[PDB]
Order: sequence, then C-alpha cells, then structure tokens
Amino acid sequence: PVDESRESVAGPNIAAIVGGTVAGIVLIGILLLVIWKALIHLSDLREYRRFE
Repeated sequence: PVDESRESVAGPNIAAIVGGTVAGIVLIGILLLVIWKALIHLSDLREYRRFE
C-alpha cells in the first residue's frame, strides 16, 4: 500500500451540483457500458463448452 487519502469537502458555487450530476450520470453510463459489454463479451465464450 503506497497510496494516500485526503479530504474533499468544501461546497463550491452551483458548479458543485452541476459537476456532481454530470459526473454521476456519465460515471453510471460508462461503468454500466463497460460492465455490460464485458459481461456479455466474456459470457459469450462461457456459453460454449470450450471454457478450457
């Protein structure tokens, strides 16, 4: 473990919510995208009996 963890609180202007909203939506989209694509992609080969 060679990482650190600092605080992240303040509450800036309206930008606070604006950025948080876009970040959350985009995060959920890209996350679900890679997870869904990878899940169906990895599962595709899993279907067949060539798991070996």
